[PDB]
Amino acid sequence: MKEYTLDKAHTDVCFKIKHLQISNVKGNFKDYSAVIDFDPASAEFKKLDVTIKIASVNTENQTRDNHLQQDDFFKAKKYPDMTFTMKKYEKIDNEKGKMTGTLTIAGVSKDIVLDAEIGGVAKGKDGKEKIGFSLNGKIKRSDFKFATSTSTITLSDDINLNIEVEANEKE
Amino acid sequence: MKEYTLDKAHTDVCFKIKHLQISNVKGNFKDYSAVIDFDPASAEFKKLDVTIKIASVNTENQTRDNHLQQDDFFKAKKYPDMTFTMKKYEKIDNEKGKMTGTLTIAGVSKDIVLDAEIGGVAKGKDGKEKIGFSLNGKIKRSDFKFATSTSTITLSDDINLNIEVEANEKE
Amino acid sequence: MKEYTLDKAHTDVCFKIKHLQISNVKGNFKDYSAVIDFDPASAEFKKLDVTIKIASVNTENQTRDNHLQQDDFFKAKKYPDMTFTMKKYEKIDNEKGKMTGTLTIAGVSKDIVLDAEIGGVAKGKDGKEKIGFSLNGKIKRSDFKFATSTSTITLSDDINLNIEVEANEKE
Amino acid sequence: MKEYTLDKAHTDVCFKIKHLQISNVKGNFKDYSAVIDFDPASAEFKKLDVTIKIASVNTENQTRDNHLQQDDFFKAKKYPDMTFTMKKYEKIDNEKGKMTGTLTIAGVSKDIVLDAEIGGVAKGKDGKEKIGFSLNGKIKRSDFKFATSTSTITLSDDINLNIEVEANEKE
Repeated sequence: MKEYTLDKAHTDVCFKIKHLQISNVKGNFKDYSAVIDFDPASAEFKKLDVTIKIASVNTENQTRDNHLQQDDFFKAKKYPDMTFTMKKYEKIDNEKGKMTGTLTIAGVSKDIVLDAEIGGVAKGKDGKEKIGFSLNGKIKRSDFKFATSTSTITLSDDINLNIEVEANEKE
Repeated sequence: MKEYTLDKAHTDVCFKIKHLQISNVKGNFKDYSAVIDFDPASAEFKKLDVTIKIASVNTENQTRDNHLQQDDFFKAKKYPDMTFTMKKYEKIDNEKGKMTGTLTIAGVSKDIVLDAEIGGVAKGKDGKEKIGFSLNGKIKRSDFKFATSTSTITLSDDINLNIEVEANEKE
Repeated sequence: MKEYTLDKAHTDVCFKIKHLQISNVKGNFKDYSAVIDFDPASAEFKKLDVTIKIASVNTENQTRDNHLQQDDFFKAKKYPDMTFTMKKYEKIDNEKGKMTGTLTIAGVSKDIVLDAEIGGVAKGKDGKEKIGFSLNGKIKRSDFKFATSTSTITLSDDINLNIEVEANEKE
Repeated sequence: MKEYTLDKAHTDVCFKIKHLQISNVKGNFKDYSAVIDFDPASAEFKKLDVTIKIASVNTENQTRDNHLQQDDFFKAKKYPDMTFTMKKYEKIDNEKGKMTGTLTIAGVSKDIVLDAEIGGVAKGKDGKEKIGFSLNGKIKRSDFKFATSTSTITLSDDINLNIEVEANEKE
């Protein structure tokens, strides 16, 4: 036979191993409109109606946003917008209340509860009113038969909605 | 009540959703030694003995390499090196053969098969011999009771070994 | 050479493939005690204090319940019970309210919100009072540094608490 | 207010938690045919040609087998059978060799290596020949663009083929 010594410069002792990694996909929507009816004297919402243009989704990656519009997700061709309609506001105190409404995603509609947190009812710089507030809640993909082809393994059944709102009085 | 118009500049309609992502962890080892006995006339390995200093692991991220040395992985304090010992080379042709040997990781030992692919038996620039060759194979973490605390879900039971070798004749 | 025909009776064309399956682990606790202070005239809880003997966990499989007591979960030796202490009840209406309290699991304590749903305030068969009600809420394993070794992949970070209560007046 | 004592008989302190569980799906095929050319004097295969009726899949659960025929898997309407064609047998010894061939699944074709293990070349009860042997190997779903909609997370990219064969001489 014959004996050899490695040449460490052009020798590689390598391995490959596959692991899973959980992560949050976080996005907003650039285009939406809403109607806000709110009584500062009693700190109660009276009407809250929101429409969100699915096309305007932004999850900081253009190739995924496009993918979102396709049949296995949003179907933005057939269903161009998602809507929220307040049916009930149940007051907890002046900072806090429980908002019930109807959400529609791709033409399927379910009633949801959002947690209203009033973050400051001011009379702004110009003598005209402002308000801050947040709406927070969790919805289940399965309740809206959303992304039904994608397993609840790969992508979570749970979607967390955070809506942060500044808003000025009308006219 | 009262009516408000959003101020889109300080309003955010956001969502968070958790998804899984598979990925390969790929690494080498910077420090190892081997003994290579090989007969160019018959293109057969005669002896292949390798020792790899666990401490020298490099998976291009220093905080994971450290973690690798801990009890839930390598136990590098107690078991500072991993070893491979050839017990058998079964020739397929002059380019190809099936190497059987004993691998020991953290003091547990199993016989493995690697796929030997001879990538070129030359007589180098100076009149003295060289050889290229690769060893490739898959081993199961469970066979070596490796990382036993980490599920076969989070991290794959399968480890793929690629060893790429250039090597010069002795003395 | 030579030609052969299969004998289908002792021939098997087989395959193995690994897949993931999500599932709910659902359990109760057989031994716990509570203190219930409740005013039927205003349908408000005044005091709700609960202690649950970790040892009495029942997830319909004895080998997992034992495992639950070990260091990588409950540490039932060191921390034999988990406790809930009401700090606040915020009334929504006569059927509904938001209970805030302190939960302690393995000596770590966080304030939680449970959704109180009063399911029927009767005066029972004997002339003495009864009440039904449920408490429902979600807590995050990570908030209580629970099962910290087990990834949020293998086991969900989210735990759903359902407490169903029938309860009779005292003495 | 008022004080209550639980009625433990109609009280339940419950929890729900979601976890993942890996498992093997194991199946065979009830209907297939093959052509077997084998030389006992040199223990070499000469020809091995197999066709497997996709329709005859059996993974011990009828509702999954049906599902297997659909577009997101087999497409059994369009592609009713899968085929294996031996292109090469490389002998290791009289018990062992490396079989290369072309596998076609749903009209996509890749060359694969199977590990031939001869388990006993007898002359049977009646004076006519028999042979046992196994073929074993791993193929990647991704190489055959199989189940492309199903992630490599939910279902493994790796498929393990075990073929166990008894076989009698012809005519």
